[PDB]
Amino acid sequence: STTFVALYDYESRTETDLSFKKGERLQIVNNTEGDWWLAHSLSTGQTGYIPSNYVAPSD
Repeated sequence: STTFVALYDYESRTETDLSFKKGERLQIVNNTEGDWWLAHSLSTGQTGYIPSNYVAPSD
């Protein structure tokens, strides 16, 4: 998948991570490895790393 949906809320704690709400839909073009994936929110237009285990496919 390249589009995902958040299963839980996440509040950012640093400079590089993205805040999002449950049900928020995210574009994630590179999601092969790592605990953190670069995500672009299709709602807010905000972009940042998100925890790989907080999302499910949505495309």
